[PDB]
Amino acid sequence: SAPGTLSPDARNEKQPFYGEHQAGILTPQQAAMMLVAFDVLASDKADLERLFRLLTQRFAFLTQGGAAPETPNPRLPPLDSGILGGYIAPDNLTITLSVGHSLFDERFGLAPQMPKKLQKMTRFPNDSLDAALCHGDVLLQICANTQDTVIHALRDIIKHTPDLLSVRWKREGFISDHAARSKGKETPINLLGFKDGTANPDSQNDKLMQKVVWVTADQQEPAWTIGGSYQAVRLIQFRVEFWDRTPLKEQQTIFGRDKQTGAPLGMQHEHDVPDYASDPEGKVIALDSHIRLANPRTAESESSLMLRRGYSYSLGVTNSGQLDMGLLFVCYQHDLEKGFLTVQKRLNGEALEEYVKPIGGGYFFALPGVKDANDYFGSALLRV
Amino acid sequence: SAPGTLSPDARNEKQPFYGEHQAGILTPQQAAMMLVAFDVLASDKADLERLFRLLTQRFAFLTQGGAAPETPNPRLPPLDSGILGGYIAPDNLTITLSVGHSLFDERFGLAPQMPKKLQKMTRFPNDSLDAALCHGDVLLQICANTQDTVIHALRDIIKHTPDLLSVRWKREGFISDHAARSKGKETPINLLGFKDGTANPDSQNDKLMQKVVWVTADQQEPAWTIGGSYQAVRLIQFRVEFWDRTPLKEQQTIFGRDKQTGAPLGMQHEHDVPDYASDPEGKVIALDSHIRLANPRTAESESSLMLRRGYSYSLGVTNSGQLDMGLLFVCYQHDLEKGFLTVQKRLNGEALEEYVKPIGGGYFFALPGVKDANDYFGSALLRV
Ligand SMILES: C=CC1=C(C)c2cc3[nH]c(cc4nc(cc5[nH]c(cc1n2)c(C)c5C=C)C(C)=C4CCC(=O)O)c(CCC(=O)O)c3C
Ligand SMILES: C=CC1=C(C)c2cc3[nH]c(cc4nc(cc5[nH]c(cc1n2)c(C)c5C=C)C(C)=C4CCC(=O)O)c(CCC(=O)O)c3C
Repeated sequence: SAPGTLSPDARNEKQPFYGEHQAGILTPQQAAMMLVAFDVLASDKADLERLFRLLTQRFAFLTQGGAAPETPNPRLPPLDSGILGGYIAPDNLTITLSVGHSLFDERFGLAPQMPKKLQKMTRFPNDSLDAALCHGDVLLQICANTQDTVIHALRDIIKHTPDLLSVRWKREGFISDHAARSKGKETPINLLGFKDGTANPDSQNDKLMQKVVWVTADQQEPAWTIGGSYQAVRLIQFRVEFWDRTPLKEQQTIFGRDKQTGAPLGMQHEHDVPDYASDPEGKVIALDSHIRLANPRTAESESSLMLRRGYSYSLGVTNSGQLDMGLLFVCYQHDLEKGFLTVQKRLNGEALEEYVKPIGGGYFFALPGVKDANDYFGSALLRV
Repeated sequence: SAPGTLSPDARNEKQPFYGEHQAGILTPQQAAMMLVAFDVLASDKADLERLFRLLTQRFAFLTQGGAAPETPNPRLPPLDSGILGGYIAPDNLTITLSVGHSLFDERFGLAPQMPKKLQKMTRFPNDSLDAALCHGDVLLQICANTQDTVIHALRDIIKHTPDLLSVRWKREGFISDHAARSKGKETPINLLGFKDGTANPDSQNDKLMQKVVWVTADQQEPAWTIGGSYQAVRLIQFRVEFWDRTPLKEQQTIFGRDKQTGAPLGMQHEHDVPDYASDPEGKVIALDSHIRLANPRTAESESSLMLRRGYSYSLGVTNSGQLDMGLLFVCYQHDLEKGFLTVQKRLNGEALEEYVKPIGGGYFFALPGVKDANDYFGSALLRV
């Protein structure tokens, strides 16, 4: 049921930017999203500092809204792109900034300060990673009720960083409109026609999130990272035509769930947790299945939970002529190897692989929240 | 302005599939669009008819809505993709079938029935056309309140035609959210921050549309074309970053209109018609400006009429590193030569070319309407 969904009709609804934590992690999913990675063009630590301050300014403004910055002298470029009209509605916009492995190289001398488990994403067996769609110094996750707002945000940012950022890759996604407008009641349905994110940790549970998502002082981590979160992002293609030609029974054996209800097979309700003990040969829920491999339920690596916050995407055609569509997968963890790396390892060889093809994304660390208007992104990181 | 807009929240809204004309032409603009071109895999006229009859039935079902076709034998593929859940809501869906020049080749014996002005699109001076994004035997223009309904319909059509259609190219589009909710009280804003649609002819105006948009009996066309319409589709990239860093005065000089109000420069209202004769030097509205070149409004310029129904698009990043965003331009006209072909010939060398780049699209003839449940696409074209 977590993190929930937020209604696309709330043009004046605001999400808090300032906080202990960044919005857009625990925040219920907005209808539209953009994942955009950048290469940082900062000369030195001081320039990186200038960028993060500037990002703070822009994010505070856009996420809360206000009248479009007008342009008193027409010899100058417009201060706003104008694609939203004369007023910049906040439209439930959240902007979540996160940093890549590559940012702690020799450029800004932040190597000693790198998060412990942060690393460059390397391939898993079913992957066909496209280098054009991988990594980046920073990633921005931009969510709002509407695609218009999201894009307006991207362009405000670009207009403000021409010598600080260069767009690396970018993908836009959505969640199924029904589940978006039902407001947390209903799970988003993916483009394979199955419900996505049923088994998520209660995101309203501020105490479980401290265990699952947030970095806490107890972990073998650099002090600045506290209140942040390891972010794993995977760009996943679906073989859609082929899928729709595949028996429903087979579709259900692959996921291990009923397609209409989202309940594990042989159980009644969507959120029913199975006992795999009773099904040693996986006659009901295959040992193959997506749900089953995703957790042996051994208790010791139930400690391996993660919050998932994915989005459908639909683009054009693939290089081979098939429909280019699937999943923008995003999950947040207190620990990257304990989270995503453990689970995907666990999932290698799953029957779903015949139908999905990971092609991009990477690992990033989502910074601590900006506490208020005198704080900024990486204020903790750049000090120390 | 015309043709108006429809709000994206209305899942139980219906557009009439059947009638004298196809919907998705005069219909006010829904918030989401897909243009998808197919190659035809039918080998003879018999199979073409089989396809045309089959698209009639699929389109009638999708556009009116209904419970998803249940799959009683799950050893078969699901009869529905399930990405909409149990109910296929109408969601203002319209699906408009058009046929390309190539359909009228030696395959189907249709060469003598070809629309007088139908031709393969060939480049204009500023084009950078991509083979992969051009032409097609048939084009579908699939519009609805939501992206979900549009994709669902595509996948339904694909599932049912594996021996008859192969996807050629596909782009998804959208119109600006604020204007989505105004229901026509606002013209859509394009991704350059300017209003797109202002001077469109009155789409509710019955008699005007008979002159401007529909093929009628007085024009020298094959009978089967009556009530159909010529359709030009241009896939157009915007150089968005360069634009956003261009002076407002020059942005406004290039269009010939005030960005904030949309009014022709030197006038106060959006729909004001400028009289160019009072400004022969073009000191108020530039001579190479989009409004002036397109629309001199002279003697021979009352026949160049077309109806524009364009959508914004945003994908990822071009090979060269720029945001891939632009316009899915579609227009309708009673005669392609007198409409689009004349108008673009006038636009050649306009100042806006620096900022836009046609890369795909095509010319197609949108069929006459399916009269009722006993009629089918192409009945009159396939008859004698
Ligand atoms: C390959 C394409 C993928 C699809 C179509 C997908 C979607 C799903 N993921 C699900 C559950 C899940 N998938 C999971 C691991 C992952 N799955 C991933 C990739 C995909 N994830 C990635 C990447 C994962 C992380 C490593 C986990 C951990 C669950 C939670 C279910 C459980 O048993 O706790 C479910 C079923 C509903 C639910 O939440 O139980 C769907 C439909
Ligand atoms: C090149 C990229 C294009 C952009 C940025 C564009 C956008 C616009 N097109 C406009 C009008 C128009 N554009 C028009 C022909 C075309 N326009 C085309 C492509 C574009 N059209 C193509 C291709 C055309 C076919 C020849 C016409 C005919 C009008 C209506 C004349 C007018 O008053 O602007 C207007 C002015 C307000 C309005 O909607 O009347 C904008 C902002």
